[PDB]
Amino acid sequence: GKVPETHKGYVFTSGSSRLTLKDVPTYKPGPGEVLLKLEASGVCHSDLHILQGSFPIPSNSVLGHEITGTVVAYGLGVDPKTYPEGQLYAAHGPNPCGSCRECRSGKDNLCHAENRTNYGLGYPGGYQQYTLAKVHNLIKVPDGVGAAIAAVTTDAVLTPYHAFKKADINGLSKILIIGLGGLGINAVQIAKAMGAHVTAYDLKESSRQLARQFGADVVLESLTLDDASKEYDFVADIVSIQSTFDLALKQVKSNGLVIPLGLGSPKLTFDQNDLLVREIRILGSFWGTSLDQAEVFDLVKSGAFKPQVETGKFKDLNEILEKLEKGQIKSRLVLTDFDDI
Amino acid sequence: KVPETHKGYVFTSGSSRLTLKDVPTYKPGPGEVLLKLEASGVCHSDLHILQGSFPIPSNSVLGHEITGTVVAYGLGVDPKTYPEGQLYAAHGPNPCGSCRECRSGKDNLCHAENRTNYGLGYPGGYQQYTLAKVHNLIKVPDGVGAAIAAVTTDAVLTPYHAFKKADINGLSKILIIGLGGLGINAVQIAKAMGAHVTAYDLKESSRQLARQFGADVVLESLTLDDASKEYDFVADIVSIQSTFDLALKQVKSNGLVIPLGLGSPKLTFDQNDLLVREIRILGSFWGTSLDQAEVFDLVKSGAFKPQVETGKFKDLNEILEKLEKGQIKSRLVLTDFDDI
Amino acid sequence: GKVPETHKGYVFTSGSSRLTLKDVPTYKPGPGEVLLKLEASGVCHSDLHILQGSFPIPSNSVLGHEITGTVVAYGLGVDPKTYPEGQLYAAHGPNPCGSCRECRSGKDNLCHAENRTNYGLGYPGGYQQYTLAKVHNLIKVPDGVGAAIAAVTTDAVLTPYHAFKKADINGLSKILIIGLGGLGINAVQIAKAMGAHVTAYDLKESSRQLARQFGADVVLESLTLDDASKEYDFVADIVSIQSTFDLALKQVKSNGLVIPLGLGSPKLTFDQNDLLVREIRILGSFWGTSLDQAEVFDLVKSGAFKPQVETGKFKDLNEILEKLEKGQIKSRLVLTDFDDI
Amino acid sequence: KVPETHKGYVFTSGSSRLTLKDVPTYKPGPGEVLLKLEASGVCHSDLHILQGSFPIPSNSVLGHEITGTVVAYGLGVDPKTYPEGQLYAAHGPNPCGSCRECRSGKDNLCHAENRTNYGLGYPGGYQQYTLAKVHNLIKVPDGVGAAIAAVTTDAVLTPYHAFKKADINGLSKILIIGLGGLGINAVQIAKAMGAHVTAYDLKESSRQLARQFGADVVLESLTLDDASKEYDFVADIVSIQSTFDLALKQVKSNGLVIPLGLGSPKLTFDQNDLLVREIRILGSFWGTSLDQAEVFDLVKSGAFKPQVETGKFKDLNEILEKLEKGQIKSRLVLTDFDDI
Ligand SMILES: NC(=O)c1ccc[n+]([C@@H]2O[C@H](COP(=O)([O-])OP(=O)(O)OC[C@H]3O[C@@H](n4cnc5c(N)ncnc54)[C@H](O)[C@@H]3O)[C@@H](O)[C@H]2O)c1
Ligand SMILES: NC(=O)c1ccc[n+]([C@@H]2O[C@H](COP(=O)([O-])OP(=O)(O)OC[C@H]3O[C@@H](n4cnc5c(N)ncnc54)[C@H](O)[C@@H]3O)[C@@H](O)[C@H]2O)c1
Ligand SMILES: NC(=O)c1ccc[n+]([C@@H]2O[C@H](COP(=O)([O-])OP(=O)(O)OC[C@H]3O[C@@H](n4cnc5c(N)ncnc54)[C@H](O)[C@@H]3O)[C@@H](O)[C@H]2O)c1
Ligand SMILES: NC(=O)c1ccc[n+]([C@@H]2O[C@H](COP(=O)([O-])OP(=O)(O)OC[C@H]3O[C@@H](n4cnc5c(N)ncnc54)[C@H](O)[C@@H]3O)[C@@H](O)[C@H]2O)c1
Ligand SMILES: [Zn+2]
Ligand SMILES: [Zn+2]
Ligand SMILES: [Zn+2]
Ligand SMILES: [Zn+2]
Ligand SMILES: [Zn+2]
Ligand SMILES: [Zn+2]
Ligand SMILES: [Zn+2]
Ligand SMILES: [Zn+2]
Repeated sequence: GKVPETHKGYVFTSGSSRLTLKDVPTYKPGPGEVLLKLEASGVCHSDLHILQGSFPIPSNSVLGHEITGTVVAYGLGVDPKTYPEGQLYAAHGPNPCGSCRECRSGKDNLCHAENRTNYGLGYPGGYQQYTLAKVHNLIKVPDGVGAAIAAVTTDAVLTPYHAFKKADINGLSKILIIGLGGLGINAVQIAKAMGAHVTAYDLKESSRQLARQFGADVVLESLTLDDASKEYDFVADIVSIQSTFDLALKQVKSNGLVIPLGLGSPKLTFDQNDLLVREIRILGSFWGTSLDQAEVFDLVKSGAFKPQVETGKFKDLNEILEKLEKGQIKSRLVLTDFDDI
Repeated sequence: KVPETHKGYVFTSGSSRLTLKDVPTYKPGPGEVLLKLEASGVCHSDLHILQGSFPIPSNSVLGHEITGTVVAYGLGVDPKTYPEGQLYAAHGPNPCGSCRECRSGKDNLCHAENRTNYGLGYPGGYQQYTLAKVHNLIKVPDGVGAAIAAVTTDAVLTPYHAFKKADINGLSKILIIGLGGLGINAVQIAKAMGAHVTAYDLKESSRQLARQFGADVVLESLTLDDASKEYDFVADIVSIQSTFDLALKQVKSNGLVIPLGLGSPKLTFDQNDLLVREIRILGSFWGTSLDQAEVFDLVKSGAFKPQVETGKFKDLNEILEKLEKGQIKSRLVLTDFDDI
Repeated sequence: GKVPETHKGYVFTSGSSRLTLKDVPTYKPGPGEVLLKLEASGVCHSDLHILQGSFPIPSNSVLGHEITGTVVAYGLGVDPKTYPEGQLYAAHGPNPCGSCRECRSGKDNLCHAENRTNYGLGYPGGYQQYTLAKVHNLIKVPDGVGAAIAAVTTDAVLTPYHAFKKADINGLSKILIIGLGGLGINAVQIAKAMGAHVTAYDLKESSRQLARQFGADVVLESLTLDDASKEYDFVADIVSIQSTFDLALKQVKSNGLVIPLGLGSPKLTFDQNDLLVREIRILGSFWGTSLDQAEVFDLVKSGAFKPQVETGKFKDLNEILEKLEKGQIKSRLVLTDFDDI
Repeated sequence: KVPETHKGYVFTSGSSRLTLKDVPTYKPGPGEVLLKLEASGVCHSDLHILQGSFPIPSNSVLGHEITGTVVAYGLGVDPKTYPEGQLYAAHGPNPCGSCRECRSGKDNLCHAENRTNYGLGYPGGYQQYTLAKVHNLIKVPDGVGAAIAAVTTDAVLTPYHAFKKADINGLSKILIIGLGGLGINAVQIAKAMGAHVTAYDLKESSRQLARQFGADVVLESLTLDDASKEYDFVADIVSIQSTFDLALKQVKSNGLVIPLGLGSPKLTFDQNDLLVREIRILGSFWGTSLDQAEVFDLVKSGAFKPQVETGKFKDLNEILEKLEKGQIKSRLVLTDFDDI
């Protein structure tokens, strides 16, 4: 059908707690690009850190970085035959240039080439009715994967997956996972699938119930900095606020590994005496690469990864974001029904 | 003959000053030997012990850069194998030799309940005699003097361990912050592994020393306003917040930072930035006994030329003050354990 | 009780297919050593390669390198209190010096210091009533581990375990195991425990039945060099004769890993064109380290590793070796009842 | 103007000789560009193709060290971005850019059914014009001439890929067997990464060339009777049995051997010895596009000085014979694609 000249888009402005729905000129696809009519857009906590200030990005942007849609317009170099009408596609969040040094080494999650940015961090995001995508950054969603699970596997599944491959854990590893939410429950599933013994914490009774439901060999209901160390091979702190980071660096093994996978706090402090004497390793992990994306989609098709999404109204995004901050969402949430504006 | 008490320096918990007393000459247990101290290197970690940022139990002797001569044998030790008059160096961490960490090869990380590191509990080097588990001694190659050998076990060994953790070669570009006793050896080690070396210290003679030893670039200034030069590796051998902040701005994306120093007991980083750029922060502590062997090779061969000066045993307290005030050229080491 | 002045020992002589039982002066323990009265000695195929020539060692030696016994005499430096009467100990096969560069780096499986050799490869082995052991190379057998399983975990379990840690496989890896025998069935168990998808081959119906019984997700009954490649992450060839090596290098993944874990053939040929273009990796693996030994004994106590041994008569060693060459032994076999000479 | 046929060298399956014919000037497809060849390096792998030990489909053009100038644009390619008159180098493996292996970064290992490596099927360099997927072109830095640039994509790139697989630094001690076109660059690369380098070739001028370029030790003789000198790493860039046997005797315990050459299509090792000593044998093929970028940097900066001579296009068959008889000093590269 006909692509419109203007669509509705949630615009962020540096200084406002809420997103403003506005009228955006629908983008015309550049060379090597297409226009996606959004089918499902995942809501992510990082967007609350943006709206709150703790992760600053350019103003006057459309947020949203968990993107799934169909191609409805084609730029130069894209042959319409290559990308058929009706086919569901998922976008590679980081939106890599695909030809720079970070990209060509793998590590295209870390692209910082100057003619693009990460989705929902400047480049027009998922909280709108249409957005651009470079063809190189689109993956065909395998039949049987719903649009909503497909959206959230680009970040809620992808990110802990990339981090856990960093962790090089296996059936003899014993790992700890702090914070069990959108990423967290996927984190449990993928650690369990890699084979590791898993223990999981999260304040929400619902989220611990999901983790016990998902194979977490131990779902703890408490965790104080006087519960002596169980010397895990690997701690994934997926909230990463000073409270949980302190807990993690006490609970990890000598010469162990801690990944602060969350953006709970823009600064973070560690005991240096201990870090040094026990040769602790803290590793940054950011999103995941496009190879990682191909792999996780394979595993979601295989039923190994079974993401836990819920649908919601596009028009309700702001309200939905409110309930995310108060933590009244079971696992992740995804906007659908974009034509209800 | 072996006296029954000897003179030692005891850190008591609560004094910024070690006090010199008579301390009992311990009996060499099984597999142990009693050494008369020949050179005891002076490490800044000892100012951290005294000033209280690093806690060791009290009633303790604090030196941990140890070289000496066998002078009494415990049950199990063949004097043919470990002759009197032979200069040995001690392995500072003092591993047990048998636990999971020791058999891993990570024996710098031994926490076997049988022993503790030298000078963090176990009778360290700031005395006339100490004990050594002879699995933890290494024969000082002829040509290597006691002073340089004593510095080799820490001021060389520790940066050498760290820089092999860092996996750098002739193609790497790195930055070293801090050019004292560890730092100048760190310049030497990184150059021997091939890395292009950038170096910064506040002391001008430390900077010139880094120039002397082949540092490709000596920054005379380094502030947070300077643009990042994107090093593969940054070894911050100061490890206060100032230097850590610089290290995390100046390290390349997905790069490595090792805070090798103990300048501050707590450190904080930019979590947005460590996450987004997937930065690696790794602790690195002392060195392994395999590392010890390797570095004594590299010192014998002249690849490493540890920079030392000698002072009197009796002057330890004065020179430790000189070190806190940054007035030691590189590393100082005590000689003449008889003058008292 | 009283240690005797002479005991019975199976001596190998370069040139004879059979071991000769002889009268050996019982060894007097050196400094840091003890004398072990053997409780259980595992029989290993490598001993058939020694007897057959394909793995040459000094003549006039006692073979046997899977050793379990009790301490009955103490050398200088060993305090009798430290090593109590009646306690079962297992020996570290490679018999490392424990202070050289190979030893101090881990890798003490690769000790080649000049004042010792591997058990059953020069240094007096397990096919006798008593043998020496350095205290550093003895591990207390945890209560509940029988002497026979304890013997075979020093090599039948240890060796594939060390190799598979080399392989860095996890719940997402898919690996292939050729040859399912003494090592082979332990190999299956430990791959399954590390999490990997496992497919296993062996000519013996009994041994494939054991592998299907032990968790092998696929137990193949055939394998020809025209079964097209299933592109395994990792192939463990535990027979390593040219037949199986060719199979392995075709079946492995691009940039995959092949370990020839067997001594089936002293020479071995590979297609160089393929090895190069697909960046294949062939890795030698030998026995395992003493850290590895501590770990496998932990896991055997934990019931994770459940070795499959059978007892036999010391006096029947030679006959037993005959049935090993014709492959009429289910899994591994261990000599017991040493006082039946 | 772009001709509709050009002159090319076709390997036909069954001849030890490539034959020169007219071959159609292919039309640049989507994302592709048609280049006029400016320099085509001559690789010994081509003698292996001709002599039959390495099989490529027939009716093929065999050059794979490719540099040239854009001269026609296919659908999708902006001439502003890829100007005529600009010297590009091609990435020999010619990856698809999008498959699992390409996104891994292991794009030297691409086996996407869309394409194949240059000169093993895809219209290689032994002709006047070829096609390039412009994701697979790299702009030749000014100062770098076509000849050296064409050699940089293979004779430099391949040992550079291999030696980074080998993880060596200023502390490593290695041996290189084979000092032709790959080998002399391999000496340069290992020296740039810091390794102590030992080198052996049969040709004396190859040995002297290795001396020229800083090889620490040039063996004038190497036989199996020689004692093992226990190298961390051995790169056998001959890879016949003779040289492989030497490599596996001379490599240290738990050490690395890479048989980089294609001297023999099958190789055998001592299984007792590979097992007992836990030897690592690793294949290494071409280089990645990240590797390509890095090496063009290192050549521009003068860290790598690839050793080339130029000959006429028309003489390819004569010089390939000269190469089989070991009579090329290092690497030769074809110029003057107009003289015919
Ligand atoms: N690339 C990355 O590193 C990356 C990618 C995506 C998201 N993130 C960050 O991961 C974090 C979580 O992501 P999400 O979208 O799943 O958030 P979410 O709101 O879906 O899940 C949050 C969970 O955090 C739990 N929690 C909060 N504080 C806790 C505590 N102190 N102890 C135990 N549990 C606690 C809550 O109970 C909730 O179940 C956010 O910071 C998000 O921005 C990082
Ligand atoms: N296992 C380990 O990781 C390990 C082992 C031993 C020592 N250390 C630590 O290494 C650090 C240095 O030890 P040392 O004995 O070499 O000290 P030192 O006294 O010999 O010299 C330290 C150098 O730091 C320089 N410096 C101090 N602050 C600086 C700054 N803000 N910017 C630039 N340079 C600065 C000083 O000028 C001096 O040149 C100490 O914290 C010590 O405890 C760590
Ligand atoms: N450190 C080491 O690398 C190390 C250590 C111990 C043993 N080994 C070697 O491992 C090999 C096996 O050890 P084991 O003691 O378990 O032997 P074993 O006799 O107990 O088991 C042998 C198994 O090999 C199977 N087999 C033989 N040829 C086969 C083939 N072509 N295809 C499929 N299966 C085949 C047999 O059916 C039998 O089940 C021997 O070479 C042994 O010496 C190596
Ligand atoms: N991807 C790869 O791994 C890859 C890529 C390109 C080329 N290659 C292979 O590299 C090998 C060499 O290529 P080149 O172009 O450098 O060859 P070249 O003709 O330039 O020189 C090869 C050198 O080998 C020396 N040599 C031959 N036999 C020797 C021996 N027995 N002992 C010592 N030296 C000997 C010759 O004297 C000559 O100096 C060939 O097999 C080539 O196919 C591999
Ligand atoms: Zn997100
Ligand atoms: Zn990029
Ligand atoms: Zn110190
Ligand atoms: Zn220990
Ligand atoms: Zn065996
Ligand atoms: Zn040893
Ligand atoms: Zn080539
Ligand atoms: Zn590809």
